[PDB]
Amino acid sequence: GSNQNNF
Ligand SMILES: [Zn+2]
Repeated sequence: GSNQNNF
């Protein structure tokens, strides 16, 4: 899967 982190 692809991952995104929006800190
Ligand atoms: Zn993955």
